[PDB]
Amino acid sequence: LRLRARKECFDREGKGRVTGEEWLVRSVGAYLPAVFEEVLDLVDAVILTEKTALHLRALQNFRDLRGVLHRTGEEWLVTVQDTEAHVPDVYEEVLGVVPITTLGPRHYCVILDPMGPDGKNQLGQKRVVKGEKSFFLQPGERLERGIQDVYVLSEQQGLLLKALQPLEEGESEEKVSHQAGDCWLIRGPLEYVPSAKVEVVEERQAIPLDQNEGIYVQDVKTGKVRAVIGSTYMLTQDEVLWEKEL
Amino acid sequence: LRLRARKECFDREGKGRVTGEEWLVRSVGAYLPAVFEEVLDLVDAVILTEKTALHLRALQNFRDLRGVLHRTGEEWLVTVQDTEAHVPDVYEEVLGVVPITTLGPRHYCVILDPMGPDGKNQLGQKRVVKGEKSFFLQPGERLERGIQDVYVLSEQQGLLLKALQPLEEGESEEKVSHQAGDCWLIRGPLEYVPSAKVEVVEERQAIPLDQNEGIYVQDVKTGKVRAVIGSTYMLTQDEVLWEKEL
Repeated sequence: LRLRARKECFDREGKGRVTGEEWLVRSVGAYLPAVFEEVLDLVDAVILTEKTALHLRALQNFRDLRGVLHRTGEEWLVTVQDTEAHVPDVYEEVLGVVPITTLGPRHYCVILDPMGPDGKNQLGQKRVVKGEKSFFLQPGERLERGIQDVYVLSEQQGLLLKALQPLEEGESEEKVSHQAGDCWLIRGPLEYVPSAKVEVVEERQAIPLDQNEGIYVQDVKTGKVRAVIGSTYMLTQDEVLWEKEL
Repeated sequence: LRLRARKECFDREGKGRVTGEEWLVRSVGAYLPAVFEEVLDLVDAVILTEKTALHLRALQNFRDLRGVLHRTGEEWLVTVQDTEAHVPDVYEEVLGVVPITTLGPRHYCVILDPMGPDGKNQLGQKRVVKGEKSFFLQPGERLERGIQDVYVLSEQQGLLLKALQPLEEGESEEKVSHQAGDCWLIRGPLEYVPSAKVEVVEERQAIPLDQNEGIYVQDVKTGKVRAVIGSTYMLTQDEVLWEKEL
């Protein structure tokens, strides 16, 4: 039961009440407002299923039932482990329900400005997430595309990649470092996902071939044209189709 | 609660009050103005999230809650570490909210008149910034273009550069000094950003080549025309295309 103080006094809660102050009435059942107390409205607790969460933001300094202090302008998710149905405070301005972001085995998502250890958003950064993880988005965060599918690929399929961010001796599946802006193909009987640093460029496709058959190609790094033949052969990281001129 | 002195006296704050003086009332809750005090308006604290800041400027000499003195015409940002929501003073004229300038890994920005150690703006100068840094602009500062993207480039890509500011034995990636106004190409499997001194001129592009094929070129420094052939070859810092005349 939301209330207001029309005069300085003490409420049944026993809190000191300055004029114009507002406060909740936790008590269940029929309740009589005090002569200074003024009725406003009943405040329903927001439903909190495992699939749902409740974003909140402090209007000013205070403390929640769980004892966590809330400075002005702070924002926080409300998980089910806390309460099955939290009741918003007079200083807890709701921003809205946050649906859970589920992921499939073949799904992954890039979170813009991933939440730091500090609890402050990390501006100018992004963080990939995968592995059937299901999680509510932290405040101030958003997906770039909305749960990208994993690029599963076979030996006849291949994907070019480029290092937007220089130096990655680790993390890469080949465990090989790369200079910024260089390209390299990946291929094999496996699924793959782009890293936060590397970015996809183009998808090489199967190029069926038989004996006494092939295609002209060119090594752009040195201009080396040559006619590949025989067995099926996907283009490497730099080779490109070359055109004959009769 | 903003107020004014209609007569010389002392306020509840205990400050000496000359006629026409104005002052804040920090106290929360209901408050009765004094017979000399005159009601004006409630003054809300500006919201201060990590992404936001509040620019301010002194109208005259005074002191803030944090004890920092403010001479007339001085300007200062208000960060969240100070207060979650600062309340403007009668002498603190607001100039406006300042949004944070976030940067990506591939982003960088040039600040005109970068803030000095003195706290005064450095006229006629500029300062590059990069590395996913996120920062509010200092007063009197502005970007030249608005967060330029880093020039990532491969071995087949190259960018010409020119020394607008003479002598740079350090800072340059090659660690080589240059006379003012000279040009030199840069190339390799790496990202690159212009320095505050050096400026980009043109972007050399890949020039595919094979055996028994090439292009005429000319060395402008000495007029030396010659026909490069064979392997792929990007133009150097001075060579330019030369035209055959049958």
